[PDB]
Parts: sequence; C-alpha cells; structure tokens
Amino acid sequence: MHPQTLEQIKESESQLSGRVGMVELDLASGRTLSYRADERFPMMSTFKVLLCGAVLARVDAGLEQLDRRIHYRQQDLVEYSPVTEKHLADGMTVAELCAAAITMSDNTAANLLLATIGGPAGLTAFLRNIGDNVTRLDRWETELNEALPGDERDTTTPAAMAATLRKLLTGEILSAASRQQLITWMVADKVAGPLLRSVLPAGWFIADKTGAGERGSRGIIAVLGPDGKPSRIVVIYLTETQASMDERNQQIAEIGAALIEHW
Repeated sequence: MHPQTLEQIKESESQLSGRVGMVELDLASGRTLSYRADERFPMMSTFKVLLCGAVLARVDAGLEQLDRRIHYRQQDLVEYSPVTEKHLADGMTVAELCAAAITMSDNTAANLLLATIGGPAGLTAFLRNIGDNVTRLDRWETELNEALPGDERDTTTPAAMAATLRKLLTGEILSAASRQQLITWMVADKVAGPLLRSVLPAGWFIADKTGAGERGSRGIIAVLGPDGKPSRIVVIYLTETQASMDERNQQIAEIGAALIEHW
C-alpha cells in the first residue's frame, strides 16, 4: 500500500533529506508523470547507455564494427573494471566492451568506447546532433561521478534523458537491429537487482541501467511494462544525500512500488 507516486517521491525526498528527480513517459500516448523534471542531476553510469547508442550509430554507418578487437594495457585500467581486467591479454571486441559497460558497468570498458567516439565532447556533439541540448558529458571515468552541487558538468535533466532514451531506444536514429541490440544489453543488467527489479511483478518486462556517484548520488533509467513488453520509460535520479547506499536503493524501490501500484 503506497500513496500516489508523486506523494511517495516527496516522502522519499524528505527521508533522504536530499533531491529527487523523476520522469515517467508513456511510449504510446506521450503522457508524463514528472517531478523536478527540468532540474539538473549527475548521470553517473546511466550515461553508458548513450555511449553505446553512439557506438551503434557508427556501426550502422559502417565506421565501426562490432567484432573489432581492442587491445589495452594495465595502465588503462581504472577503479571497478571487473570484466576488462580479466581480458588484459586477449583484449575485447567492441561488442564485448558494450556488454561489459552496460551489464556490469565496467568503467575501463566505458573509457575505451569513449575514446572511439571522440571522448566526452564526442558524446556531447552526438547528443546535440540528435536534438538534446541539455545533456552533457565533460569527463571520463571515474572523475565524472564527483557530483558537486551546482556543477553542470556530466549532468542531464530527467525530461531530457527520457526524451533522448525515447529517440534512441524506440526512435529512428538507430537501425532496427541496433535498437534491439541496445535494449538486449539493458535487459541483461546484472547489477540492478535491489532497485526496480526488486519490486517488479512476475511477467513484467524491464531493461535498465544504474548509476551511483558521490554526495549520496544514485540513479536509474529503465524501460518497463506489463505482459512482457516495454510500454514506458522511467528515469529516477537522486543526489545531495548522506544516506547509505542500500538506503538509496530502498527509496528508489519504494518509488518503484508506488509507480507499479498506480500504473
């Protein structure tokens, strides 16, 4: 038993004594539920879905290949690189790196793919070219998770994120096969268990990507729906709190439960 979603968000924000942003966007109708929709939040690892979107655009155009192998050095490793550190000798394909970046949130994998599209400014240009004038990436992993208040670097707004995900995952920017490939990596997410997944009824579709950052930051972007098909995009960001991590998970889960109850 939960209050209406917006009311649950207010209560969660109070408990965390922080800042919470949300957009629920219905794919068919364009109906939205929103809260702080136009305020900036740090993306943290949620940016990795955009990164892979830009890589797949280059695959579509013949400039990149998914089976291309990339070799890197022990020097190139940053903190939290659970997949990439296992393949130091043999390297990884572009496709393998996308899967690592999305399913495990491997940081070195993200930085490797970033280098292929022209770094942070490369991703930001891609975004501008597809009609997003808000979202911006300025730094690499792991500096981009610093989440200083008032700092506009490595931020998006819930409204802009939701709109961009709608274009990438369900629009005409990527080919049919690339769209499906991006969603498939999201469905296979291995590190988002304690969040939306923990309150999701049986039979429901979910494809998500999580983020965490400094200053009590946590986020999640998701495509979800009843009866095994995606029907809405959900973006949740929270920041500027001193809450424990699994306390931040719990509040996201709670907002999720209200969202599902009052679907």
